[PDB]
Amino acid sequence: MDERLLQKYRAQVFEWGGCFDKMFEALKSLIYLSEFENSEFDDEERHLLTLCIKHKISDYRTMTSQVLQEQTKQLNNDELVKICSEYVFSLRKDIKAFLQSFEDCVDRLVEKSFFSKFFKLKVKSDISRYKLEFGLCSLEDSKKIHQDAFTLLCEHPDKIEQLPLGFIQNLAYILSEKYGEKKQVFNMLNSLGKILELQIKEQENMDRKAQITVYLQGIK
Amino acid sequence: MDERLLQKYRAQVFEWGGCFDKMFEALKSLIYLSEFENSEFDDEERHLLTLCIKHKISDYRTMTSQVLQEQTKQLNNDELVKICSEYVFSLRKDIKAFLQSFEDCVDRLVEKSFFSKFFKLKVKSDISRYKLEFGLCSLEDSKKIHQDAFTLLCEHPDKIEQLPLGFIQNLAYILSEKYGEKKQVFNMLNSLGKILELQIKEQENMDRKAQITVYLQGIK
Repeated sequence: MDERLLQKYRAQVFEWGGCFDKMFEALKSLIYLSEFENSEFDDEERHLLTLCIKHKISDYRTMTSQVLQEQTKQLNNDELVKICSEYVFSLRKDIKAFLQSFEDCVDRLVEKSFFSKFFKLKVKSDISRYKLEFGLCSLEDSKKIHQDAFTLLCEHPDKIEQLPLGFIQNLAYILSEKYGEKKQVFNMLNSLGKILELQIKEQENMDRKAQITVYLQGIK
Repeated sequence: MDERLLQKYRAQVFEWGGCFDKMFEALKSLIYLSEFENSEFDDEERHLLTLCIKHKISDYRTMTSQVLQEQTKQLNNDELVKICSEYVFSLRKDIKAFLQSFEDCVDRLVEKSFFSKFFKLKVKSDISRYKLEFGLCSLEDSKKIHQDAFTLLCEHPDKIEQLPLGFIQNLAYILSEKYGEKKQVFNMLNSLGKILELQIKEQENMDRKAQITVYLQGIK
């Protein structure tokens, strides 16, 4: 066990203990080590990275809502209300800081495999949606990152099976329903569908035909 | 609003946000301020103090049990198990440190009212039970603190109504069921009962008679 494996273990154990700030410190070390050695993350490392932001955001939401709920039930205590507001503001400043640091890390992810390139853009897209909500980026800049991930997917139909189908569906869903690209997405996926139909036709192996069909169906 | 009131507010707000370590820092400041001014805690300050230890202990228990549960479900990963054990040990060391610091604070509580004297001993008793479990005190030393609180209660039957009835019942319950003083406790409470019967007999006011009866019944 070297430092990189230790940090995977520490990140998991901190996640189990609900210590998301210590988990993030271990992940920062993973990012640095992988970058230093120019060695792509494995899937367990990627999963811990996305769990970290999920948890930090969820905590922020819970803590904020708990304080605001209690604030409103205090009758006529202007001073206590001000303390609640100050605390709520600090929590928001801290989550914004977290998003900035986490995004620094994600930008430094090593890319080699097709999935690693798509993964970086997917996670950057996810970050941009939080940054949109929290006053850290424009709608234009957020949309652009989602478009970049969708473009990469569509430029390499031969490698579609290297990507999780749910990532594909969520990106399609977000771009069409939230960014007003329903027409672009339907058109691009129509084309991707045809390319997969051909892949299926040309694939001799019956089990492989069925595997590609999962994506073809998933895309419709 | 002065610093002492601010810290009451900060302690409450940190409790609402589930930030028990920040809550404890605010309480440490309350303790120092009250000690400095020789000015007894009010009941809201006392309640925040006992909430703090309740929460810290509950968190420790949850975090420990979560990590141990996951540890056992990993098949053959000796290195990850060792990391889990190291983390579990650190959490225990930290809760022990917390108990030491919290006990320092409680020892520095200002005493003036009868209830403030009983409260200090009651909280010290509660701390001693955790310290017993965590290897920080002997059974003898824990028992002694519980006896000191029970003695104070019994030496001042005229002031019984200044104490919460549940505190009295819990102390009686603990001393008789956990410290093998069933005989002492039954005897002392028999005597306290008789003193309250007399107080009731001698109290002209009917509403006051009923108020004392609540304690007389509670004690049986």
